[PDB]
Amino acid sequence: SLPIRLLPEKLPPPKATRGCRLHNCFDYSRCPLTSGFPVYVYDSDQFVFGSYLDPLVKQAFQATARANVYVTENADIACLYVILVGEMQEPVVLRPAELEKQLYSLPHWRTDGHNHVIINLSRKSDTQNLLYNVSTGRAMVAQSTFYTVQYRPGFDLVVSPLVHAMSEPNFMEIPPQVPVKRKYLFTFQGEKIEADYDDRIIATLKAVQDSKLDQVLVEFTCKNQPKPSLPTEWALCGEREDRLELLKLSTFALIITPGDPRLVISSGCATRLFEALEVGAVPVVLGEQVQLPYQDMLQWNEAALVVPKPRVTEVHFLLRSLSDSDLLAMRRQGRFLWETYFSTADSIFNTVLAMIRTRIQIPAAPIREEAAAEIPHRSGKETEPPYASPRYLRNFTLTVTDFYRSWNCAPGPFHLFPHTPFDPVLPSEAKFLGSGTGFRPIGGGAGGSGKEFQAALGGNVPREQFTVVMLTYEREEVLMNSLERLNGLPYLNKVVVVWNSPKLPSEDLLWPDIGVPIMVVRTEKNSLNNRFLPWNEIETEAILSIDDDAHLRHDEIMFGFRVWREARDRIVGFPGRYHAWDIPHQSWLYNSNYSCELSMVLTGAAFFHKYYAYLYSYVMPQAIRDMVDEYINCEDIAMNFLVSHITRKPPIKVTSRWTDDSHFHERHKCINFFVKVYGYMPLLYTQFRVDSVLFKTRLPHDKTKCFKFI
Amino acid sequence: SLPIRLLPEKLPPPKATRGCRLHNCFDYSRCPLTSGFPVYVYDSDQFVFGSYLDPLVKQAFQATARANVYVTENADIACLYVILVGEMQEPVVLRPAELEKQLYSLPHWRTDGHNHVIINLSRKSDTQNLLYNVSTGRAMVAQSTFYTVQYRPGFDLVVSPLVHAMSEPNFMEIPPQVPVKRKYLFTFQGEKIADYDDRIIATLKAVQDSKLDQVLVEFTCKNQPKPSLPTEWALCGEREDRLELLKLSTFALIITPGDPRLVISSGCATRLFEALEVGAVPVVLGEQVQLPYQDMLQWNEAALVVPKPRVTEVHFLLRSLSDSDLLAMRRQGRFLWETYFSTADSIFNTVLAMIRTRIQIPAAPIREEAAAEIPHRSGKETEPPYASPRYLRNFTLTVTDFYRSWNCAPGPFHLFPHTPFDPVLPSEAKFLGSGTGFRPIGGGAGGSGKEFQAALGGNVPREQFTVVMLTYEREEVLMNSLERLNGLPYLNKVVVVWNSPKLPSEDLLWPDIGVPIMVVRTEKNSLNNRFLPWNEIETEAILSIDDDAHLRHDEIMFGFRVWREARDRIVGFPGRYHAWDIPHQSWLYNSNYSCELSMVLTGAAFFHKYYAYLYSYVMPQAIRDMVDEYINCEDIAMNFLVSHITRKPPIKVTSRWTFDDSHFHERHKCINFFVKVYGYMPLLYTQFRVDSVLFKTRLPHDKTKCFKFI
Ligand SMILES: *[C@@H]1O[C@H](CO)[C@@H](O[C@@H]2O[C@H](CO)[C@@H](O[C@@H]3O[C@H](CO[C@H]4O[C@H](CO)[C@@H](O)[C@H](O)[C@@H]4O)[C@@H](O)[C@H](O[C@H]4O[C@H](CO)[C@@H](O)[C@H](O)[C@@H]4O)[C@@H]3O)[C@H](O)[C@H]2NC(C)=O)[C@H](O)[C@H]1NC(C)=O
Ligand SMILES: *[C@@H]1O[C@H](CO)[C@@H](O[C@@H]2O[C@H](CO)[C@@H](O[C@@H]3O[C@H](CO[C@H]4O[C@H](CO)[C@@H](O)[C@H](O)[C@@H]4O)[C@@H](O)[C@H](O[C@H]4O[C@H](CO)[C@@H](O)[C@H](O)[C@@H]4O)[C@@H]3O)[C@H](O)[C@H]2NC(C)=O)[C@H](O)[C@H]1NC(C)=O
Ligand SMILES: *[C@@H]1O[C@H](CO)[C@@H](O[C@@H]2O[C@H](CO)[C@@H](O)[C@H](O)[C@H]2NC(C)=O)[C@H](O)[C@H]1NC(C)=O
Ligand SMILES: *[C@@H]1O[C@H](CO)[C@@H](O[C@@H]2O[C@H](CO)[C@@H](O)[C@H](O)[C@H]2NC(C)=O)[C@H](O)[C@H]1NC(C)=O
Ligand SMILES: O=c1ccn([C@@H]2O[C@H](COP(=O)(O)OP(=O)(O)O)[C@@H](O)[C@H]2O)c(=O)[nH]1
Ligand SMILES: O=c1ccn([C@@H]2O[C@H](COP(=O)(O)OP(=O)(O)O)[C@@H](O)[C@H]2O)c(=O)[nH]1
Ligand SMILES: [Mn+2]
Ligand SMILES: [Mn+2]
Repeated sequence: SLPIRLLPEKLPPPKATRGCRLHNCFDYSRCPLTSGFPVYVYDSDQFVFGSYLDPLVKQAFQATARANVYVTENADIACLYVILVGEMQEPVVLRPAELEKQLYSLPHWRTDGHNHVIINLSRKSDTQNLLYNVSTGRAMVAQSTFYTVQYRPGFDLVVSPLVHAMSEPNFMEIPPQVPVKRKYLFTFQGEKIEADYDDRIIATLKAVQDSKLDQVLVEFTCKNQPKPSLPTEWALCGEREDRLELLKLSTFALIITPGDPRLVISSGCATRLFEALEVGAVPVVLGEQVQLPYQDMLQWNEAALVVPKPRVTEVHFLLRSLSDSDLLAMRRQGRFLWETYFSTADSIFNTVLAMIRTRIQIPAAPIREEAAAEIPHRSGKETEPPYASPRYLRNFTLTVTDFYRSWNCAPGPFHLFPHTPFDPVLPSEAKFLGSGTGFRPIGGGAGGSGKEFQAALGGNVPREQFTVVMLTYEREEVLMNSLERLNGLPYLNKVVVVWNSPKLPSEDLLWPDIGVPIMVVRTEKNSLNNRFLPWNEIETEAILSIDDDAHLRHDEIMFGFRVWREARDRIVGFPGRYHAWDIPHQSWLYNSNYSCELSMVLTGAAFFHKYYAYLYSYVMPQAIRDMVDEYINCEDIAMNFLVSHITRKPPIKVTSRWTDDSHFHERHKCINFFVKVYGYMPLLYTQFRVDSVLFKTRLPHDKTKCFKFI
Repeated sequence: SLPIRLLPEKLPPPKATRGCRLHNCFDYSRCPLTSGFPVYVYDSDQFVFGSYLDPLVKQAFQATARANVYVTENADIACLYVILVGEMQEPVVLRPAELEKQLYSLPHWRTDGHNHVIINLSRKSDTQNLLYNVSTGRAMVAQSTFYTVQYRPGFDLVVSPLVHAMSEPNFMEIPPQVPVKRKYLFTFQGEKIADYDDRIIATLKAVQDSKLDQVLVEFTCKNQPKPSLPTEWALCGEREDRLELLKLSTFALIITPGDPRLVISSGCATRLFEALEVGAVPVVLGEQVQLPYQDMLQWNEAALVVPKPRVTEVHFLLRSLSDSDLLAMRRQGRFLWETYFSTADSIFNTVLAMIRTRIQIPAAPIREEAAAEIPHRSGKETEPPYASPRYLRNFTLTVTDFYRSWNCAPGPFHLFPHTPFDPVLPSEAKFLGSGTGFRPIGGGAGGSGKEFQAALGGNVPREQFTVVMLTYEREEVLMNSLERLNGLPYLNKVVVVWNSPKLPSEDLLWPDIGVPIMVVRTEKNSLNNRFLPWNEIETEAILSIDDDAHLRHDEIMFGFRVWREARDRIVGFPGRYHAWDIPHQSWLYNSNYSCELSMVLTGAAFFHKYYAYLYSYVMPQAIRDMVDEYINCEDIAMNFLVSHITRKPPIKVTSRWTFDDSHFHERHKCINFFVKVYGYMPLLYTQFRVDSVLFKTRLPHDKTKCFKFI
């Protein structure tokens, strides 16, 4: 039933509007937990704001809003109303009290603005503060500049400046994250045009430069004129492009907050933060009174040092005491934050929406999937029928309860997945004490040797099946034979066959009958990235990805499946490979030699969770899929990069199995290009493989091996 | 150099005291980052407060403070000054403005109380607000009742009520965590003597009356309610009555006060305390509330916090949580309750650790076990022993890693020399400027068994291990197992824990194995002594080995290499498992040959020294008591500890299994007693073991196996 309705205003004083929070100014009755999060976006061209808006801000905002999955044209169902009011073109023509009157005139303002968010995105000006003397009713405000008297914490949003309006950033112009230490340990550029700690900061930082214990470069005036700025701020110097050239050479970048403690955040402070994260300079913010973009959801200490101004006398020691792996961890998290929430208009709009939505406990929209066109066909000639894995069992838990990881760990909070490899496991007594649906413990829980083992999946999670995904192209005869080797496979739910050839399968084809369905899917084009699309016909969590020419025995498939049920976030597989350091060229090589150390497992024969299919196809960078289609190669390398980036673990190699020239050199090019897209090498090494527990173990007579051969 | 000094008051208005924050009212010059965190505690028996204090509060606080590592009697070096002012015996004699004057009279108040924390711990009263009319200068306040006017976020502290004053809580009266669902879905008991309260009552009654679930909601008390603040839902009965119903509740409702200015109250904090205490997952109606320690704890992992207007959806929401998610919230509530709420020591440690953390100073180093070496005389790769570097992450573990520090076990109170959770460098960093200590196989080209034996490789810099070997009255076998160690690569030293009460014989010739052999004396004979953090252990890696174990050198080297890639786990040879006793609904120790394992016995395993500190000094005493009673089960206890911390099974290396009846049955009793201590069974199952990557693989002639036999 519907949430209780907020009672509206029947004008309100500034004490009242400063007192607004969700618990007294937001109408939850428009927003049932199960009605989605429909968002109404006002067309700013119908209101006075449109013609005063900065043109690039307006254009990038309208294009993002048009493409957004939550936006609805039906104001009657909307939970949230968005009005874009800035930033405005300078000099600001419109007077404050006029800006107020047009806000109170918006079509769905009702009496007070409840459930509206006012968006005001900075791009060229660091001195605008359009809403300062404006009464906003019960609306929330999203902008980059706030004084204390205007910031309502937990209700307003501090957001990032819009830099890449009507453009795309170039991930190739970002310096690599390694080497850790750059030319300068830290730098700062600014100018101030006049408790005052500012004078001890300057004296301490100058003394560090003059000591010549580290290479630093600190400058408290600009070569030319400084950009205008708010009072007591350290104004920016030069153009975006000048400042970046220096920050690209800095291990750390100083950000000295404004001298007036009432300036909670400013356009200028957030710009410096934006620019430092953009190129991997770890921010060092002096002044704990600041509110950084998105601070209610992001743990900023993981990407930035935030330090009271009185500890300036200890900054030099502190920056010298951080290890290389801690410092590189901070750089790697600043890249995640900057890409996900700062870098484009889409990033920013998705962050505003997702912040408001999470604060009111509504799950994200469900990530799309690949609607498949089945190619119907005709077939030729344990004890139960296929069962799908349950879906969407954690809507509230992944949104609210897992708040920290949702927002501070990749891939971020914007999508709802049908399932994930990070679901917590039950303690091992719960299956015997009331939570046993689907559990199949070996030997009823007493365990045993090979007899009992083969009679039950066991493990720490309920039983399930897996889906085979088999890519094929112009190989109609070998396909039918390998499809037949799957007859009798335990726990097989269905086979999905991805038909890449442009010529459909001949009408007169007698596919085998293997006891489970065989769906043949049509592909709008011929790509190796098509094996990782999240086909709606895949109804399990587990995928066994296999080439139409791969020869796995049934016992291998079953041992791999049980390993993966205990390593659900990993690529678990058979073909082990590794990346080799090209010593003279200081670069990477693909290496498939026999080896005692591995770092990739090829997806021509491996288990992985369908979660990574959604990521590979819709969240990972386009430049990587672009390159897979160019070389018709390397999709297995890209998927080991993705999974090892998300998990920071190597893959897992199962059993002792191990199985032209311009193709092989395409794989050195791929490894080195993928490293430029990510900023670093995510692959890691393992010095073991997994076998069954009693592999090659001598046993008494009343005991049996788990498998005959593996 | 010292931090910049805060400029003192030369009386201040209420607008000034309400704006105090660390950035304008704390004097960082008393608190350099590297001078520790010395705390001065005023003796409240010298000031007016002492005779009015509740005597049990006063006695429990003074006891904790006398035993606290940070506390000093030298007020000249102190960074923080602590004064206990409450709670006071009822009816409260002392008038407000008097309490103000004794505060300004404190010996080291100086002019304004800077760097003072005022502590006011509740126990018996739910109506006290001692400091409401009291000017506090620049001092922080730590207490359980705050109105909005008085609460300074980020500066004041919301703490737990002091329930077990001068007592210890009994962990065996805590109902077990499983089964997940208990008799009632939720319960509530209280009486009350925008206004959403009427719809809440109506809604919750309708849920009771629907008989879709078993619930018990009562909006008056059997007898007279405890006194409370206005608009509060007052507590009913005595602590022992409320807990008997909560013990049977899956969820406990907490309905926050009707006046939104009452940010938190003793009565709300008591309901939170009692719910967590017995495993009822709190459901808090009202987001305006500030829960204890909320600046540091992510409460959404332990409680559902829900706007009052969404009461109409609470029933739907409680039914939609999966079993594994509800259990994870119960297990997190227990961690929070025990670490920060349960005793006077918990509370006082938490107040100190909050303020210390907020000013970026690391925790006191955990103690180690000063070894008394027993000098002895000895009989008759190319480098000399190197110890592991220590304390490389003081700032990062305190500030950067804030979330895990506070919200994951073991909590934030100790600084360890090193941990198994240090982040790993991306694999190109060893070649591009961070290569100190790294020994990659084939210099980064890799290879086969030849190169693999020449270099540890891996993802971490090289290091060594220490053998710890327990012995008791087996003088002849000891010398012989010590001699098996001669020649072992990467061995730093051998620490021999001499558990026999009779010293070694003076005429003893110990072997000379090429490294030192330290023989340490034990004050008593305990199996716990193999897990004490002897200050002679100079490495991170420990190879725990009984005096009668035969490990070959290759086994040790492959085990060491697995651990270097699995640093948080027990990595070892002897696999065992816990088996469910189907008729008695309880656990059994089982050592049969098995295809599924859950334990690795520490009689032959690698683990990180970090877990010796935890086993000895943090893990509950009752577990070490039982190990001493039966002289048994130290290996089951350490498997419980490590699987509790990591929620992962151990790792079993190679095919080795090979190595009276009242001993075997003591092990059933340990497993089932430990489950009572923890509240749940932490062990988990694995259906694989590890072997080298080319174990039993058919290799060309230009390639060599990693090891000859494993
Ligand atoms: C099994 O393991 C072996 C041993 O590690 C691998 O052998 C290496 O293969 C790589 C790539 O094929 C070789 O590296 C390349 O060398 C080129 C010049 O090599 C000559 O010189 C060596 C000895 O000095 C001869 O043995 C060889 O026959 C050649 O005559 C460079 O031009 C290459 O650089 C290219 O790519 C990089 C990107 O990283 C660019 O910077 C360059 O401009 C260029 O475009 C590269 O360095 C290496 O020499 C081989 N080692 C040995 C000892 O022979 C096998 O490839 C591996 N097998 C499999 C299947 O993976
Ligand atoms: C290798 O694997 C086997 C098979 O799982 C293990 O055998 C089991 O051993 C356990 C414990 O030793 C046995 O469990 C106990 O059973 C007692 C009654 O058993 C009788 O009945 C069976 C058949 O019904 C006979 O075969 C047996 O010889 C006996 O005559 C119970 O009384 C025990 O309960 C005790 O502990 C619990 C705590 O959980 C308390 O609550 C009780 O009060 C009581 O004090 C217990 O349930 C089990 O019967 C054995 N199974 C079989 C088939 O023999 C081996 O132990 C294992 N070996 C190794 C080395 O691990
Ligand atoms: C969890 O979220 C999913 C996705 O938003 C919900 O699934 C939708 O449920 C409605 C109502 O049954 C259906 O009409 C849609 O077809 C479903 N969408 C999809 C993509 O499956 C699900 O109901 C939510 N679960 C809970 C417990 O709230
Ligand atoms: C990290 O913390 C440790 C533990 O407090 C510091 O170690 C102490 O340092 C002082 C001065 O160097 C010595 O006199 C003590 O003996 C040390 N204690 C121990 C237990 O070794 C260490 O200096 C800190 N490191 C940094 C970089 O701040
Ligand atoms: O243009 C192409 C070429 C290949 N494939 C598929 O890609 C996989 C890998 O190709 P192949 O087995 O020929 O490589 P190999 O593993 O033999 O080196 C197989 O499933 C092919 O059917 C494809 O979909 N399109
Ligand atoms: O009172 C005792 C009994 C045993 N042990 C040690 O405990 C370990 C394991 O004991 P034992 O080998 O006797 O058990 P087993 O492994 O042979 O069953 C050995 O290192 C013993 O020296 C000990 O320190 N004190
Ligand atoms: Mn193939
Ligand atoms: Mn032994």
